[PDB]
Amino acid sequence: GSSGSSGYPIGEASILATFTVTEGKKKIPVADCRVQKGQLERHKKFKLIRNGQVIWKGSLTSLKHHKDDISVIKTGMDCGLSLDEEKVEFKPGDQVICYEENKVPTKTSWDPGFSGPSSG
Repeated sequence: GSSGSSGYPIGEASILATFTVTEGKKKIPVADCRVQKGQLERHKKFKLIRNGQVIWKGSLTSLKHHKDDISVIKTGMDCGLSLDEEKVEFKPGDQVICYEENKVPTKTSWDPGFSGPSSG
């Protein structure tokens, strides 16, 4: 039916590499993506975009920032997420949009602002 609820993307993450992991015996697939913009919150929903099409849609099952049970992933931070639907597969050419499903904001504020001088 309807693809994507009324809302907005919290942060976009691209998959640089993809691999699998072992836990006890099973083999859980993992996807390494580097937050290019925004952050990833271990709660919201996610989806894997490959070639522009979505393959998996929903919330992750687990998230880790390399030996560190974190919840939020800032920018420039590498983290690996795994989907419950092992069926789904990733690749170094997909996208991970972490949006919120509930409603849509109104956005009532417009004002630019930048800063980044040079030193040394």
